[PDB]
Amino acid sequence: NRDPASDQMKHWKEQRAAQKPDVLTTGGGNPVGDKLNSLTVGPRGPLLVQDVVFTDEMAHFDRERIPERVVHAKGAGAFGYFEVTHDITRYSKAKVFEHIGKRTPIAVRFSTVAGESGSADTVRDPRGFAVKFYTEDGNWDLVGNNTPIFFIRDALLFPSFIHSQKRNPQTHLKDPDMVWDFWSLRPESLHQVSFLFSDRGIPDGHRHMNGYGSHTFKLVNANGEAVYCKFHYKTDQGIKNLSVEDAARLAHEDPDYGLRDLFNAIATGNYPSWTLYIQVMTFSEAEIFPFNPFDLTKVWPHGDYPLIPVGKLVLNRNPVNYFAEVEQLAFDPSNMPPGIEPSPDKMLQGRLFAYPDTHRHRLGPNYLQIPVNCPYRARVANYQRDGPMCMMDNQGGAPNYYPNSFSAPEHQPSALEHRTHFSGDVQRFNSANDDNVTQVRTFYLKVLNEEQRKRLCENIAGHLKDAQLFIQKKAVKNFSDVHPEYGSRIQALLDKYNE
Amino acid sequence: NRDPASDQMKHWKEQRAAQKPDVLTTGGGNPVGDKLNSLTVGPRGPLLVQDVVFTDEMAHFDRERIPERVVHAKGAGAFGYFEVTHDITRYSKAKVFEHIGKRTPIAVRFSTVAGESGSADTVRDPRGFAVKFYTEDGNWDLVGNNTPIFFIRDALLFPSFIHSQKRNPQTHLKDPDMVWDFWSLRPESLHQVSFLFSDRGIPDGHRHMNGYGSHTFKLVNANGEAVYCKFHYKTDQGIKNLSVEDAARLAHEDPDYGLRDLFNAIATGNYPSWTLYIQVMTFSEAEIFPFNPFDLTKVWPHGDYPLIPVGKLVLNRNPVNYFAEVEQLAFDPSNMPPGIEPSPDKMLQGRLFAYPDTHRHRLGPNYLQIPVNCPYRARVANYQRDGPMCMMDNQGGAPNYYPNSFSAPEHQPSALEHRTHFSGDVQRFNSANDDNVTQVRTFYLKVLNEEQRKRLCENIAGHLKDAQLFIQKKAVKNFSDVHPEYGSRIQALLDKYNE
Amino acid sequence: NRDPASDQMKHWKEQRAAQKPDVLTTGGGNPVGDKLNSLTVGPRGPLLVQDVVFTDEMAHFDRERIPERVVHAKGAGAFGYFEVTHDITRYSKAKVFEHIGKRTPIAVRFSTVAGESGSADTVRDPRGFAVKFYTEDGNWDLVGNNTPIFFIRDALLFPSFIHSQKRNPQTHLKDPDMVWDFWSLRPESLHQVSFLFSDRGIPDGHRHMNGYGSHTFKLVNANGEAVYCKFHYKTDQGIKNLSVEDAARLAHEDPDYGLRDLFNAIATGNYPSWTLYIQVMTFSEAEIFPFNPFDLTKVWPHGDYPLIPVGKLVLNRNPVNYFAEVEQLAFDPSNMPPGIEPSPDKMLQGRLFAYPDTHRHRLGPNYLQIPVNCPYRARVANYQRDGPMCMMDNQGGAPNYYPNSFSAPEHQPSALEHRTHFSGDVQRFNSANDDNVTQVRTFYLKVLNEEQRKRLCENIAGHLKDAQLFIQKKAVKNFSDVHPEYGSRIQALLDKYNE
Amino acid sequence: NRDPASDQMKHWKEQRAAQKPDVLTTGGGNPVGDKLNSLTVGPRGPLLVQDVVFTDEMAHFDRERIPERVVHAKGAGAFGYFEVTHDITRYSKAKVFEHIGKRTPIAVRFSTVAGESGSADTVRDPRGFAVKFYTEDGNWDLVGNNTPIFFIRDALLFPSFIHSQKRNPQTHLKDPDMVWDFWSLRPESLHQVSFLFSDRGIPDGHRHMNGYGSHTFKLVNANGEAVYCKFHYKTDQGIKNLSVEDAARLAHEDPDYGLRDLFNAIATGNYPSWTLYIQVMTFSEAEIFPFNPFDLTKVWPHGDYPLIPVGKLVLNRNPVNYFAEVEQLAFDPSNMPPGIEPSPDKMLQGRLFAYPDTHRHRLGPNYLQIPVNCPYRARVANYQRDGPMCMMDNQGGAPNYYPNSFSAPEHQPSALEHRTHFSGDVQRFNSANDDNVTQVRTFYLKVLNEEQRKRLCENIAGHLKDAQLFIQKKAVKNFSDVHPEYGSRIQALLDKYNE
Ligand code: HEM
Repeated sequence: NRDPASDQMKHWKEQRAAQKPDVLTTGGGNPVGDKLNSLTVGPRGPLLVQDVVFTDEMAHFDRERIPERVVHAKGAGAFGYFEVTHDITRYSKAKVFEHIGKRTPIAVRFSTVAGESGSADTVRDPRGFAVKFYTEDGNWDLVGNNTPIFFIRDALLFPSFIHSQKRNPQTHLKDPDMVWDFWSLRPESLHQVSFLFSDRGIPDGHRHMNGYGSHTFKLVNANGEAVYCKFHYKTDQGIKNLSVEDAARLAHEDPDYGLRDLFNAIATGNYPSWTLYIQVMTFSEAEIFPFNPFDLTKVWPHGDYPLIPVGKLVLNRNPVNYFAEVEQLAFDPSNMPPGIEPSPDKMLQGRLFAYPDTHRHRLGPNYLQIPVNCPYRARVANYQRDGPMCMMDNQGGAPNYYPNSFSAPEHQPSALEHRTHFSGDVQRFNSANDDNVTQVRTFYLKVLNEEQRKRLCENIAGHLKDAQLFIQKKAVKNFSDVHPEYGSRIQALLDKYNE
Repeated sequence: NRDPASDQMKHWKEQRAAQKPDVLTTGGGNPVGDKLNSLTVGPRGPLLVQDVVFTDEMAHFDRERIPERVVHAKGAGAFGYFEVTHDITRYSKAKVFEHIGKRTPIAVRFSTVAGESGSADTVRDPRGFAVKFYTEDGNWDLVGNNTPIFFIRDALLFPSFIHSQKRNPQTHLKDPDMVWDFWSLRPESLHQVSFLFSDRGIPDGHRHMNGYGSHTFKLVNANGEAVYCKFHYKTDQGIKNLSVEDAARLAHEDPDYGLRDLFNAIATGNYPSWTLYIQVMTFSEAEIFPFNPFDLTKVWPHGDYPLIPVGKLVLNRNPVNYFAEVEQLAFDPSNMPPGIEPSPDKMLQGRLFAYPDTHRHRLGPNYLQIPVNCPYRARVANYQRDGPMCMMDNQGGAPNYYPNSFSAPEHQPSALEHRTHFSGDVQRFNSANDDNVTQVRTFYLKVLNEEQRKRLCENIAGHLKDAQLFIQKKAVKNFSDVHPEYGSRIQALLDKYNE
Repeated sequence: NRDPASDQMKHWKEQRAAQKPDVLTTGGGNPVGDKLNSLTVGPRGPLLVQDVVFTDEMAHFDRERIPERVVHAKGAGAFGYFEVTHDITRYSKAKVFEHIGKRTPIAVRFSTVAGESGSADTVRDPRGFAVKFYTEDGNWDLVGNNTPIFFIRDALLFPSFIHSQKRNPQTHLKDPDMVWDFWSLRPESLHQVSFLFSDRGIPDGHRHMNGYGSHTFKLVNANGEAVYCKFHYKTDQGIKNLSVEDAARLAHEDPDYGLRDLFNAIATGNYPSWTLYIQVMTFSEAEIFPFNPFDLTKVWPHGDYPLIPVGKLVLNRNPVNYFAEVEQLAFDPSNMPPGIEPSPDKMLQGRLFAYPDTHRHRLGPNYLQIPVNCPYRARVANYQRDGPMCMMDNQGGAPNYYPNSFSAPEHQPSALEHRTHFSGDVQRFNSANDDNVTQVRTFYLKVLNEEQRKRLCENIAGHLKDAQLFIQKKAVKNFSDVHPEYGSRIQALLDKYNE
Repeated sequence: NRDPASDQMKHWKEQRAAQKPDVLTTGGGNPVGDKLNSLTVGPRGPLLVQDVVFTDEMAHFDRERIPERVVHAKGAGAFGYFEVTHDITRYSKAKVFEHIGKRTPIAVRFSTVAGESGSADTVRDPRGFAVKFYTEDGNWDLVGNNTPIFFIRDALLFPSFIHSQKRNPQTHLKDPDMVWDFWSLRPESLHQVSFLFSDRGIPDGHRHMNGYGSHTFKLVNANGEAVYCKFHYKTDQGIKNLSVEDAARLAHEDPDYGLRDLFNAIATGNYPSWTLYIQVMTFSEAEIFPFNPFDLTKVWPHGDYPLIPVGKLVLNRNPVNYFAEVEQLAFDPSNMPPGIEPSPDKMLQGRLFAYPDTHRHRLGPNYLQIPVNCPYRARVANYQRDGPMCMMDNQGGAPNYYPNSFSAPEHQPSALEHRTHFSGDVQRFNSANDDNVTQVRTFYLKVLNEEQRKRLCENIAGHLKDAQLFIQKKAVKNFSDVHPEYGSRIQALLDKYNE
């Protein structure tokens, strides 16, 4: 035989075996006599408007496509569960961490960042690793990546960053001038750029990569006491990457390498797993941290803030219909149940708005009613009504204003957010200089060895060689600030490339 | 006490025993701690983006509205059943007519025509009377009106006719010049105009008016023999009309008079019903009919084509949530099950295209997936997939191309359409002069009495009086062609009006 | 001849006189041969898909409607100019106030609140009075009402209040229980309710009422000094209202009363104008104001904060096409040029988000590209691109990321917002008990005269009578809390109504 | 210094000499003070909703994407002109052919078929070659391909065909079982499958392939006489194809090979051109053609129906903004000016409906208002109005109903469609067995040589080898019907591949 993925139809047919074909109908449920020949006057005559079989089917075909995700368009999904294995109730009261052995269903979507829906999986790019927890207190979406950090630290630079990574607005071609002019002008990108151009830049499928929340988050316990945290979910299959050589080969031999790998792993029973950890920081410590605790361009040293086990994530089910279950999947960082709150991270703050907003556009106003997006483990009861494609019963005839004297849904005091104190002027504080090299120099010296640093520079130079000399100069100058050797090596490569 | 419509909330309240009210949540199912006070920095400080309770609720409120129907925007709905009382299987093989006593659930929506969603019920205008039969062979939508005829007989004049009935493109005001310039210029409208301005122009609610399929349709039997027909559903409540004075009064007194009437009636167990009849014309008869059997401005004389009893239409269930079950209702004339087909009526032909089209716009590509529009009494299976707001399971992993060797849905030759022969050039044949008066004269002097011919001419003059003199002149000419008296009478009234 | 509005087409034909009427075409610009008859095979044959003239027209007709505004759906628009008459330069550096006599084009839309698109103009309800200033520093949208205050003072309560003012979720009928239960439970609305049921409750058209920014705003001068302010625009044609009985008759005789009045006033050269004033309050004063200066339910006493003249608002141009210039008009309170900023008013803060949001839904992502919404006196230059229905050149080939070394647009520090210092815990502060009767007492006793007080209570009782008894009790209990005579006078009339 | 495409930004920067950079504004035209830092309370405080610069920008970024084309999603565009070189006014009265030398502006888009927006250009697949002619009689869209024929001859199988060529609905992977099951079940696909797997399957860029209307169309002269025709635009650059190995190389090295090649060619002054010809068939010859002349799987032998020269197509201008000028480009086969009409081709008949339909979904109801889609060389004037994103003036205050007595646009008899007669039963005539091998045999034996037949069979086997054996067998059967050796040679390859 061949892989399970390849036998998808063969298997569907087999699953039906005995049963005979169902009757083919129009969208309105009308049986059709012949869906292979159009209705005309005479065998060589005109098509009739009276052929509603044709119109019904073609019209739907004409409307199959929806906008792809503005970012992370190319992805793959699966479903499974989360199981608590350690008690962290001292930090969070979230019913999802409620007690060891507690399992909560989950939905996951892996993806690249820049490429469109037709792009290849095995290419250098960060990797999305979004997890949706269907908890009793509604859904909790942990929208992380395969890296604990990011290129920028203020949401205002996000649209620009993404544009620099995508296509030139006139030629529609990738543009090295755009990529590096941006990166060279914004030195804060050094930390994640180093990671991206390291071996971890091209993971071997979605099962051999780590997942992180990246953002500092806030956990609150049953006492009302809070602590800041970081979510870490390490791959139990272990880290494994593709050489720049195999990745290019797979890019054309099988652009859906990641998708195929995941589906087959699950179909064969080789369920992928991750171990979820959290490193905790107290407000006292946060106020002492040598760096901005909420600066997305920085990590919390494992030595000072050890990883603590929380539970395990297992994907043991492939989607049945990809469009309905994966393409329409929607993760909102703002989706947080009692016990988990956001931090002041400027990037996370912006994401609180961005996701539901883009989901209302890409999917629709009632996108939370799409099966895979419904918090089906909780009871949605509120004063929201109508909107296009209003499914279910739209909460029936329940009073639609609050407060009301007719017993409609009520407050839940115990669900109040944790109160924190803040003081300062309301202004746009520049964070462009919040130390852009310190942690990068260490990544470059302690995280990577001599051979890894070797590839790191070859990959950077291989891409940067296409940018204008003045951009290469600014670019090199930045790497040099991190460490003189960092810049010198790349400059050496560029001198050769520039021949 | 008060009527049931007024105690809607009182009943919702008392029908929940002492049941503890539900927990107020976000669209994502997250419990809300306080949804009466926004999140700010200090008692008099600015609002935070972090307040996702606010954004989640406001963003949905911001998207509650959807485009109202392009016509028939103001209406009311109710649900019930259809019940066969006579065997007409000799004429049609449609499963809905299967056997005596067979019941099929129906959905109904009554409406005015020109007024927008905020308009008054008690106004002069035809009345939409659409019936959706959820049959085993899919949904059958009989999209009728409270009149057996219409103003025009070609779909190309429909948007123009509707534009003339609505608002002036610049002032946004009703424009008697547009109304009468169009009717005067197109005399085929005489018949229905005569009906509209007679007492039946303003029914007393929806329960006291008849329903008509209006168009000539085609019924096919098991033997494959065909015949043409007209559907008639007479009110078992009796014909009742509102006086011009009472209607004007109710316009401001109760703009939703029809809504209330229907809801309270069903709420008090006073279920309105209609008796469905059909007229039958053989193909032979159609070849010799003195008029075009498919001319929408003509009725079939009951003296040659008597009403044939079929079944009963009963409404005994009010909607629970109006937006979900009524505003979202979509009737498509093209939704016809085996045994019922369209005739060459040009207006009907046009409608085969228009309804599904506007629904894909007004509601969305997958509107047939909205609960009320779903053919839940049939098994929908085809090769259509995806589209925005895709609920269900999108037919899982079933093969999506036809034909296929994997046991997916198969068409069924039993559902093939009856075959009619046609010969002719592909041209735009004129129908503007297909006898515009013959049947109108008989309606004026043979169908109406003097007591109401007086009322007919008054109503017409009361409206026509505001169009320019040249428009009135022409309009009067048409009324004269029907009958010199008809014209003269109207002219006299106008003469007094013009002072 | 009749009134201008009535002669709209007559006048269109006249200005066209002598000109050969344009060739009618498809949306694609192809000339049409006969748009009055469909293409069929034979006179009484089937309609052809080949009839693309029919489809092009019918498909656009089927897509004519867009969702109506979620609130303020029924309205009227006009255009004109804003003229600076006085110098408020020491307060605001905004270019629109630059020099005495300076003219800035304006767009204005008047409207009711609860009624949908087809509702009547002359009904009890607040009046929208939105003004868009097309300034060199971009558009400034002063989205005002005919009242200085509002029913609530926290945005979270807005969707509920509107829900209570519209239709019952099941019956689709107006529901006094919903209306008064909400008002009963939230007494902060007493001030606006009192204003709403006074004679001002039903203005004689839009030309005889004042406008107000309602909210407290912030003005900043060239030196960086800020003050808080209130915007008031009083009518130059004087306050004039319709009696309950007069408004009621007009409701059915001319539901577009306001529309007609405005169009005719302008068409006949009787341009309506308003004088814009501001009240100023220094930061020191806001600090000692008897109430929360940012509470939308409070006004600023004229004796302590005199109206300071600013300029004139003149409407001298009617819309040419209503849908394009009025239905499509979008006002965003967040559209504020340098020199004008928001205050901490919680309601206003919520509005900063809501309008752009609903506009992207109702109109589309690029609604600011619709002519009437375009800041045509400014040069839009930024890093935003694409989106559905992208017009113009989408900023051509300009670098689309910021920062960049290719001279694309640059931010301007002078446009930086004014820095205010805020301190406090981050939480949901209860504002439900922020003095709900003080100014209402003054309103009832000092502002109104026995004559007015009389029918103010009769207006209230006439509507509150339909609510359930327990609701009437609490409502009266809130009026008595204002002034015993207020609540007692209501009770007397109620007792009577309950026969 | 590099290729023009690579220097896009450099050239733009240089094009703005010393001109000062524009001021950065919000969508509403308000200058932005600092677009690089968000508005927060203190340097490490929360984000404020008051930051309307952020929300304005992010909200638009969140809405950048629109559905990609259901098919032909990956493509490139350019602009230029059409020039008449020969006189064919004896066949067509279309203004575009009016006289020798006559120049008419054109827009062109090249594309692949199955791949999504991120897919590679150098892949085996047919190639789209749509040409939009902006004529005075409106736009004429000749939506062609790089092949004169297609896989199927009835539109009802188009959605299925495209589905079979796309991703598996469950695994989201290309599925050879789907591809070959469909093809093996529909042998009519043999002709185009043979052209597809030949050298032609992978042209070298877009400048080295021919164009074809594929369908048989109808031309009508000034005397009302009509002939059927075929459109052919041969590349003046000459046919040039990519080796299977070089295609897989560019597939990963430059997924945008075709995009780059075209832009550079035009940028460097090396304008690509095509010579336009027509094949003509009288109605008499049509009656005697050995095959259905309207059969899309058939070509008209050049020996019997010689190519007649008409003019040249030249592309001399690159788009400035790709999204606005190419991504939003909409071609409707139904856009045909007088003198050019459709034939009875069942496939073309379906396309008359599908394109404007999908465009109203992908782009919007008023997509014909997007600049690149407007028929700017004509005057659009009709009775269509409103719709979302209505630009310009919506035809102002012009009467909106037809007919009318107010001088609004009038139809033109000279534009009536040609008259053709048809007689026959209205039914679904089976065309599945309309000779599926005769011309395919001629192609395999006469058009190709041994060298080419060898590659053809290798290419087919290379893909077919991955489908199930039963599918392989049925597929080989069909090839054997074309020619015993055709099938045998492939079988030989298969046996090898099958291990
Ligand atoms: C200023 C900050 C950011 C903004 C405004 C932003 C915006 C977006 C948007 C608009 C989408 C598309 C959502 C959809 O269409 O469903 C997206 C997807 C995604 N983003 Fe971000 N993002 C930001 C930072 C990040 C960071 C730091 C991470 C990781 C912690 C992240 C991980 C992802 C992932 C994995 C997805 C794909 C989710 C899926 O598979 O459905 N984003 N982002």
